Amino acid sequence: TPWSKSELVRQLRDLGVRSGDMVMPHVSLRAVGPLADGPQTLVDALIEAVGPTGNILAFVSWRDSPYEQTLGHDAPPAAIAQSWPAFDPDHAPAYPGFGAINEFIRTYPGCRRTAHPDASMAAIGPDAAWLVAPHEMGAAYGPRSPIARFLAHAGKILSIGAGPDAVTALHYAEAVARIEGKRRVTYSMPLLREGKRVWVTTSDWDSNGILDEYAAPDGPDAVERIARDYLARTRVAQGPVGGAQSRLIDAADIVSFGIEWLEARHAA
Ligand SMILES: CN[C@@H]1[C@@H](O)[C@@H](O[C@@H]2[C@@H](O)[C@H](O[C@H]3OC(CN)=CC[C@H]3N)[C@@H](NC(C)=O)C[C@H]2N)OC[C@]1(C)O
Ligand SMILES: [Mg+2]
Repeated sequence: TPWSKSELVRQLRDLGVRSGDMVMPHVSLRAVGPLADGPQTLVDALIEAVGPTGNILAFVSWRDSPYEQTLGHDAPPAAIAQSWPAFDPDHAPAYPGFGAINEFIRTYPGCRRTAHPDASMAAIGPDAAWLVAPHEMGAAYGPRSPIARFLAHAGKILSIGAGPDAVTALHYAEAVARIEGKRRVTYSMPLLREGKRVWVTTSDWDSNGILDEYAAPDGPDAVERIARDYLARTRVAQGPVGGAQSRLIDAADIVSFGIEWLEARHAA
């Protein structure tokens, strides 16, 4: 029979989620299996698990981000520029390919949303406003991003049946890693500034592979290779959440591991 909220809360407590914790979930709902009231039951359990003084941060992005449509141009192509919707943080659906749970997180009453349309983060809790801003274009996952502040706030990464490729915080490791040959990308996003639609073009680190050898689509990335090597070497709390094998990862520790991992393999 489908998992109940209190059952999930018990599993999260066993895993090491505490009242006051700041948690970043990565969830495969197919692994979890049927839920009493659908995905909201797990959203509710995470909110109950972290308590009223805890916080949830999620990488939700945007269903309609014009990423591929502007990549590699110094300006949005005319047909894109002339009609694309402005990013409206309180009305933009999450990108479905990063987990169906993100649309439930981001529509939760009181949730905050970062202003980076492609890297958009969602946060719930007393620290949500501090988490989500600033989030400038050009600072998607590195210093000054919500990922950076999460790492400075004892964040835990909660992987719920998700693979080692689904660790967005490791992009911070890619951003600051002192290695040669790091790829950069240029794209354009449409923000709303004082009700006016404004196209902004910026450059950031390539989040589809920080080095040439990691950016092949067929095709494991650096995140997957770092996270798997880390889990092979580190004691990490493991156990079920629903039907999904889950991990509770110290975010500061795995990112610090990732910096050492990349810099040891590539010259400074
Ligand atoms: C919303 N628009 C998107 C645009 O933001 C960008 O998304 C990337 C995203 O691909 C990438 O996840 C890939 O990581 C890898 C291999 N590299 C395995 C899984 C891949 N999905 C994210 N990193 C994670 C999840 O750690 C960063 C994100 N910035 O490119 C595609 C896009 C759909 O257009
Ligand atoms: Mg607090």
